[PDB]
Amino acid sequence: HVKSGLQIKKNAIIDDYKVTSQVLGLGINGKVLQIFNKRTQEKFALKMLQDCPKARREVELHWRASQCPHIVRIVDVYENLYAGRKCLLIVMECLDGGELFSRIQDTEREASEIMKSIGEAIQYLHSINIAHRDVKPENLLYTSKRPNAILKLTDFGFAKETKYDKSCDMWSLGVIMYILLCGYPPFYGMKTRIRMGQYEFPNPEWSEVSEEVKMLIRNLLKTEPTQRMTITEFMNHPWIMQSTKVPQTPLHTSRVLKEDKERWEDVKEEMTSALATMR
Ligand SMILES: C=NC(=O)c1cc2ccc(-c3cc(Nc4ccnc(N)n4)ccc3O)cc2s1
Repeated sequence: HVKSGLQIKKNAIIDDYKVTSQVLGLGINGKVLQIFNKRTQEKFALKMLQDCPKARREVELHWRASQCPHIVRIVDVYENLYAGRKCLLIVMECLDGGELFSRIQDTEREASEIMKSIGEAIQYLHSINIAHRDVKPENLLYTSKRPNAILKLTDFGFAKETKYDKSCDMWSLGVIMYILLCGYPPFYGMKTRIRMGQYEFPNPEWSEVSEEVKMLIRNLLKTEPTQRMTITEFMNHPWIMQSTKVPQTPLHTSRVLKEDKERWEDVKEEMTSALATMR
């Protein structure tokens, strides 16, 4: 029950990790990086922030959430002086496995087992009154390249300690589900179609998909936030709850995600701004 509180180290991060000026210079510009622990040799991830209230918020929330088996663990946080400018250097577990959809790009039950995982990340956050507000393809990473890797939620730049915010996380869940089951997002102006909730479940991709499953997506994508299901109701849905009573039925996802790649950069982009719009 009792876990340690957050301790910001003030020694030069380069005492503890191999990091170079080149791999530091790319950091101040948002990118997260490959670093190595000197004592153990293990691989970790570095993310660099300029110290400021926003950065302190992120670190704080992320530390609080690290506990979850389904959220990237903060391992250390440093407060250093970089080129005469205060910085927060965040050290994280390394996620070799790449982004959720990049994997698939290589089964209904597999789709469900994934959503249950993203589901736990959200339940944990919501239990401790945090809303993530940027749950999307590139914040879902697999620990390693093994078939059995754990999928983890990352990036708390927009997380917010509290509901409208929470329902934003549920909407993402709907969108990630839709794509998982077919390989393309819903709402196929864009802004208008989202406002209007204008999506469908096209054959062929959706012909042998349970009405129960569609109803589920339908609840998550509700245009009126107070109408969406909550994480608890999501997590108690049969499709999610018993992820091993769900039919091994094949999905067009992997093929579609392969042919229709090149659009992938555009859907990552649309979803990022949809999210930006609901914040
Ligand atoms: C495939 N070549 C490699 O050898 C790897 C390079 C990287 C680079 C980064 C990460 C990694 C990335 C993130 N990403 C972000 C981005 C933004 N915010 C947050 N909190 N995390 C979070 C945790 C991570 O381990 C894993 C690897 S594996």
